[PDB]
Amino acid sequence: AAKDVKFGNDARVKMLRGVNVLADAVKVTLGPKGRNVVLDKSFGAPTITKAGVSVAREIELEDKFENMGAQMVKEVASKANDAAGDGTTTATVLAQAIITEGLKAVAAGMNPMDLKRGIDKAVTAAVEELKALSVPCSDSKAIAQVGTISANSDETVGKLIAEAMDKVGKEGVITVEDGTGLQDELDVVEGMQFDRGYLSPYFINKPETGAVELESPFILLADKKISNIREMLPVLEAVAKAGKPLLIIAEDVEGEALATLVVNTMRGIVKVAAVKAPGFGDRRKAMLQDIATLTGGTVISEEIGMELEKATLEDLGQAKRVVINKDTTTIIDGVGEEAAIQGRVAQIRQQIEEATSDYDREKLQERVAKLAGGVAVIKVGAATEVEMKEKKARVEAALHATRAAVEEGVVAGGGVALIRVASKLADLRGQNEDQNVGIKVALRAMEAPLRQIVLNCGEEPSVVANTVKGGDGNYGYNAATEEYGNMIDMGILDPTKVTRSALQYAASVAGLMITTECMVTDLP
Amino acid sequence: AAKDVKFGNDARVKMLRGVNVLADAVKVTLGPKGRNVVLDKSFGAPTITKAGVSVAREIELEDKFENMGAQMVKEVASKANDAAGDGTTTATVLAQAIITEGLKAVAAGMNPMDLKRGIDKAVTAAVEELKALSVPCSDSKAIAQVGTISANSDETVGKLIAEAMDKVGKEGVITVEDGTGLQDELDVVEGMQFDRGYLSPYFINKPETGAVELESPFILLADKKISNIREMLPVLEAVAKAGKPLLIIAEDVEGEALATLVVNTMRGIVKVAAVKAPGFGDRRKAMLQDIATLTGGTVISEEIGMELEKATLEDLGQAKRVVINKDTTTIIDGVGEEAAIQGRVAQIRQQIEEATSDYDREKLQERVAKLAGGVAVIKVGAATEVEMKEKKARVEAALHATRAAVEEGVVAGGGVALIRVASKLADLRGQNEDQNVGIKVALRAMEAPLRQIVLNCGEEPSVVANTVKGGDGNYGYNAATEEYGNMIDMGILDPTKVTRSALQYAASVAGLMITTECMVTDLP
Amino acid sequence: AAKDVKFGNDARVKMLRGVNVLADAVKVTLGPKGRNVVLDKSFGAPTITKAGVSVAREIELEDKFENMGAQMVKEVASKANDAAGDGTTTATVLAQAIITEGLKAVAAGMNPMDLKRGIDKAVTAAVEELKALSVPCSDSKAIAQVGTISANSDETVGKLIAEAMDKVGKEGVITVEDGTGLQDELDVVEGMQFDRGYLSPYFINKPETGAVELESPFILLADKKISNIREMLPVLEAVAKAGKPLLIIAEDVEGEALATLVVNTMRGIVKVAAVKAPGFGDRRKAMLQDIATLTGGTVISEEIGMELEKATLEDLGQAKRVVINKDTTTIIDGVGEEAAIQGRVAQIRQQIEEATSDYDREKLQERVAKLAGGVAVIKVGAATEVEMKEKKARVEAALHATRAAVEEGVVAGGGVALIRVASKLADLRGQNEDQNVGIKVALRAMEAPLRQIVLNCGEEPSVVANTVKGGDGNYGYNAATEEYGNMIDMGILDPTKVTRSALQYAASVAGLMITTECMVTDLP
Ligand SMILES: Nc1ncnc2c1ncn2[C@@H]1O[C@H](COP(=O)(O)OP(=O)(O)OP(=O)(O)O)[C@@H](O)[C@H]1O
Ligand SMILES: Nc1ncnc2c1ncn2[C@@H]1O[C@H](COP(=O)(O)OP(=O)(O)OP(=O)(O)O)[C@@H](O)[C@H]1O
Ligand SMILES: Nc1ncnc2c1ncn2[C@@H]1O[C@H](COP(=O)(O)OP(=O)(O)OP(=O)(O)O)[C@@H](O)[C@H]1O
Ligand SMILES: [K+]
Ligand SMILES: [K+]
Ligand SMILES: [K+]
Ligand SMILES: [Mg+2]
Ligand SMILES: [Mg+2]
Ligand SMILES: [Mg+2]
Repeated sequence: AAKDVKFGNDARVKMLRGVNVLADAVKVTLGPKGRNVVLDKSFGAPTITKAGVSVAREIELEDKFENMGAQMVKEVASKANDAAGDGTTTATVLAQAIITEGLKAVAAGMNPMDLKRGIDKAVTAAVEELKALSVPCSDSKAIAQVGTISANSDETVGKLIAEAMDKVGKEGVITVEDGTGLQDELDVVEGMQFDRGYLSPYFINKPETGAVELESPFILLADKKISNIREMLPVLEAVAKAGKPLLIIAEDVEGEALATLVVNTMRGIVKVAAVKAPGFGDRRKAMLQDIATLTGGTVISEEIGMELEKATLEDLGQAKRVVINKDTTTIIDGVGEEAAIQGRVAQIRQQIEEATSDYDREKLQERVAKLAGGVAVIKVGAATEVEMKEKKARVEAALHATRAAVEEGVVAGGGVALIRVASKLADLRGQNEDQNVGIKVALRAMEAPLRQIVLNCGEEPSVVANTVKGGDGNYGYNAATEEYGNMIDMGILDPTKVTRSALQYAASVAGLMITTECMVTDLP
Repeated sequence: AAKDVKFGNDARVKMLRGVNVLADAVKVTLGPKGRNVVLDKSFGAPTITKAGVSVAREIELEDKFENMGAQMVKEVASKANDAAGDGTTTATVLAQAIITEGLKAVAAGMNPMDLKRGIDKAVTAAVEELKALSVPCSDSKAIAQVGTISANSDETVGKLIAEAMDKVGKEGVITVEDGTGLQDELDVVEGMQFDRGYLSPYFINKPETGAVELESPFILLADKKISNIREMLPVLEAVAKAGKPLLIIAEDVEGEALATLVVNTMRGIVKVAAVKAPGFGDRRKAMLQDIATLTGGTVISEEIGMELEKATLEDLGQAKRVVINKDTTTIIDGVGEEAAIQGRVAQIRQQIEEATSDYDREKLQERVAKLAGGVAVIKVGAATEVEMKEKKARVEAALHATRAAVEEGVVAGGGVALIRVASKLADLRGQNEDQNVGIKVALRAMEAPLRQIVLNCGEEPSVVANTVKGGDGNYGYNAATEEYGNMIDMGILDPTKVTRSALQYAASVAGLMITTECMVTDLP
Repeated sequence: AAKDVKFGNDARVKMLRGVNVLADAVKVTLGPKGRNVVLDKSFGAPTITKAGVSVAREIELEDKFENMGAQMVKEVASKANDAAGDGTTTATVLAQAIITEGLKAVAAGMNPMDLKRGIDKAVTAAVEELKALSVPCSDSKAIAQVGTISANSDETVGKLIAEAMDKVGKEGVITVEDGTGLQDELDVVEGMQFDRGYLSPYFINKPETGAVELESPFILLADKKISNIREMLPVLEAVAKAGKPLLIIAEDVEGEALATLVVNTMRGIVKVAAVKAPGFGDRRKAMLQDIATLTGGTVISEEIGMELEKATLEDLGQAKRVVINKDTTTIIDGVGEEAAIQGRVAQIRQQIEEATSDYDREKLQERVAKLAGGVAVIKVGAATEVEMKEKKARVEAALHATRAAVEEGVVAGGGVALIRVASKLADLRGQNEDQNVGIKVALRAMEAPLRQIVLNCGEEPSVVANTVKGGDGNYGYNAATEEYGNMIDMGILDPTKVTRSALQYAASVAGLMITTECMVTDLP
């Protein structure tokens, strides 16, 4: 299509206009006294949210140039969210400050590229300063605090994530779903448990419900399917010579073998249950090995010379109790020694260097949690669907925030961190005057979060800013109680990772964005 | 469709106007104090770039005639990019100048054709003068400098390309992709390395991680599948008489074969590994020939008289050491003679210089880089996707600029080269006055790059130009430090190839373009 | 659709207007001081050309009637190009002159049909007169000159096609393609070359690229395909006793025989190559006989009593050198005596004197050209694609022009020839006054070319016309050097064929066009 082209001040003003539309559209959700946004959707009912990224994503402008600007600044929120999962609004505001002040510096006639350079320098130094200021977050109290703040000061979330991480372990895997009831409910699975229930409902035990429990059970593992039942002679007879109940694991077992199983179990000669393999292809075997080590038995595999026939009482695994229900399989206690299990945890460390980032991390934490650890599922309660969506979003985000807080530590919230590191980099300089101006632009922009929060609280931002800048250390302004004090002692802490990320991303996009001298877009 | 037609000055003015829209759209991106351009995209987010070609490709006008002009001059930047990969803007500016003064001369009533002739002669002579002026750049310092300048004065890129070219070789193959982290990372793989790791991790060697190393290994390769292993009697038994370890390569190997193999390695009679085929269909074979020749053995194929049974140790390949892990396989040094690998690099150089033009180059260069000349892969680091695209693009262009610099040498940047060869061609004449005017058009137009740079720096161009012409040799104006001096000592070098290419292309298209007397297009 | 109809002076004026649009659009490209035209293209970048036909083809008008006229006059340029390949503008201008002067005569109230009659007669006499004035063009100099003039006075092209025809032969085949490099490059293939490359790329020789050359090669030729390979005992045995390499030509060769063949070449016991039959049905056999005659061997044929098995070294052919590549097969020197070729060429001469006169003439002449008359491929060098297109086009046209010059001879350029034959037909009369007006219309129109060229040079056309008519013989006006003189001695030569063609076509189409009294077209 024929293109519309614009140059210089015209284009820059246009862009800035679009950017500011997006920014103003996002900013209303910042701070403890922030406000929500409703997004219409072509299909169903609209969405209410406080999460900046969503509103940014929904934003699109009619004026092609304004559209361009907004569509470029959206990447701030998007990348921020994709990276850490919180503080996206902060990032956006930073971006706006850098872009505005930057363009102002360009209007003085200064070299844009050098401005970008200065900004980049300042931001790098700031990142190092943050990495230094970062304080480790280990106690359940602090974690509760981060979770609370990331959920917009809702301590329910704090205590919830607290109980979760406390029970599973500080690194263990936690997931969250839409709840059934109105109140938040936490489900926790301890020890070895996985999907796929029993095959034949014909099996029953001492309790009801169809779930089968076994006393001092024996475990077998196989790679292939089975069809013959006479072929199970060397094993079954042995078990028939022991009297002890048996458990079998493979991808499947056909109707006739299961029939034999049901008949022999019903006549009461031996109690046996059968359950399909957990995963697919390589993964199911990779898990079968660890299950074997946990039980104490040895894996049998058709892909190796060892056949289904050759089966010994040492190849069989051992446990104290096993329970299998309709959908899930559960092992209570494997006789595998603590040294063996610990060694398994050792060998697991090798499996980390194959990311495949969060997919490898999720599968790895999944298989690891089936050891001494555990799995936590948070079911978020709400009255109506909108409440459900927003609440779940906030809870997820809170989880990500606590995770990042554990990973890279925390710094004093209320955006006082940026003020502190700027005030520390006050003496930072560049290779020439314009670059110095760039440095000053970045630093000046670093005050933006706090003052924006204060603006959203209906209080004079310049004043609060200056009064906070006048202080030292973790001195900051608590917006909820409208009083100054030590932010950490008041429990307002932002994960270092999210702040660092915000600053970096915003600095990148804005730094490039202020280097525009020409724009080409489609003609209307 | 019914056509609109225009003659003479009307058409020419229209054309010039279109050309000038494109030209101005490109021109803003020239020089160290140059500025960037934003291109809207029909699909996703907009693009920031400094690449003249990109903006040129994106340009299209509403007035059919202006459009004709612009769409004709875009080919300059395009052909320039396809040829050298840098200096496209320079070519564009040259074209604009030539077109303007040319059209002025035509409006003076001079014969356009003779103008073309004069321009062409002047340009040829200029090219000869440049190839004469060309100064070779072999050393790491200078290469670092040209790579640096092509990357808009970013010495990170220069030093990076330097380390690359140093490790792989000045002619060896280098590739570059978008990185994962924020900082640039360089990986270099020496010898033979490619995808597809082992299938069964059950067999292992001295190291951990599952990776297996072999001592003076023997290599096998097959085109089709297999099922029997007893049919491999004549080879395996022979190896059992040799003791040397074996490797197998095919599309895959079946379960029972894997069983026999794993058992045989576990019992410790012979250590052997098997890996799936690298490519697909013809490609995997085309590479299999190369691996066979590198090892020294001969390819076995079912489509030829040689069967799966018939296998000897002369067709079988040999190497000194091989390491294979989960996903990739690596051979360091094949015992295949240097004559074999050399003959093969010859043959591959032959097979690339035929296939055309774009689709083939990636797979073919992939096949080329896998020999004794290692392959270096540069991972470009960036904060956000936009920065990634622009930085990566600039890096590729810079790589091309350095390669072209190696191929044809360098001359003093700042476009002073053109000024100098112009000052040298002062006594050049033609067969008549009009051709002299053409020559003069070329010569005067050759000042355009430098003066344009100075103009972009916000300095008076005529003055700087005259002060540079007043000097001699590599005397030029460094715009970054805003000071005159020896361009070479300042590290401002333009590859001769890019300069020559620019001038020639611009000369062709403009030379033709100024001979227009009629234009025909569709009706609006 | 409902029709718009127009009569008499209205219609004629409309028609004339359209005609003049096309005419004015074309005339600008006439002469050495001619100018170019730009044609927009729906897909990619526009085309620059001097070729009248292209411009004529692109023209189309909105007014249905004007459109009608132009669309009728396009046929002149089209047929002219299909016939000779040059002089199309000349034809067009003649057409315009005839149409205008004619329409004036019709508006005088004279009988249009009689005008047609007169024009036709005058033109007939003129063509005969041209046949008389026609001077043979045999020497390399004259040919070069014609090539130069047809290439818009560029002696590079003249000398190039001259060298082409000189190396290849006055009867041999010459082709032209887009070059790879920047300079014009001539490739010449000596001795028999045709389609169909190798079958299996598996076999290779001393050179690379996959193309195989043979040393003092031996050739066999067959009519049918094969499936068995052992039955070729009498052949293979011979080569197995001789060691000399073999070449085979047949309809095809199946998979297993080709497999044995390639394996046979790989083990290195016998060097052999295989290539598909040249033509189809009658042509493949008819030429296979010729290959047999040139090599010295005898054709083997299944359709004749001699079997594939019974084959002796007397039936088998021999050659000096053979090179066969991916698509083409080439034999350098057949051992067949010089006398042998002549007799076959004789029989072909007998096959020429038959009915079917077109397609057969082409097949027969190619087949005749397949002997000592070498093949030339001209690779046209240029910097960019537009230059490439225009230059290649001009080169083809020049080639056709020289071919025609050789075929039917040459006459003095500058359009002085037409003036001469007009002045000769001054005393020509018809059957009535209106027809006299017709012949006079033709004659007056015949001055148009010269007058138009001078008009394009910007000098008074009437004066130069009169000064040239005032002279005698080949005295004419050279526009390039702006001086009068003997045109033949000045190297301005026009093929008689192209001029004759121009006059004839224009006379036909215009002659018909001026007899219009009604026009019927669609309603807008
Ligand atoms: N009670 C409080 N007093 C002072 N500052 C607070 C308080 N609660 C939160 N903040 C500050 O507000 C910021 C969080 O704002 P908000 O939760 O509205 O958006 P965000 O988390 O920055 O981004 P996202 O849109 O991803 O949620 C934090 O940086 C925090 O320091
Ligand atoms: N610091 C400097 N001082 C003087 N001249 C410079 C400096 N940096 C670059 N140049 C000149 O600028 C030119 C390169 O400009 P730039 O990299 O902006 O675009 P380009 O490479 O010409 O075109 P493109 O990159 O779009 O293909 C070089 O010819 C070089 O001589
Ligand atoms: N230097 C010259 N002096 C005089 N007449 C010339 C000269 N050059 C060419 N001509 C005349 O111009 C005619 C050819 O013109 P031109 O090559 O411009 O177009 P064309 O061949 O008529 O048609 P086309 O556009 O198809 O090439 C020839 O008949 C020749 O006599
Ligand atoms: K928020
Ligand atoms: K550039
Ligand atoms: K022409
Ligand atoms: Mg939040
Ligand atoms: Mg550059
Ligand atoms: Mg011509």
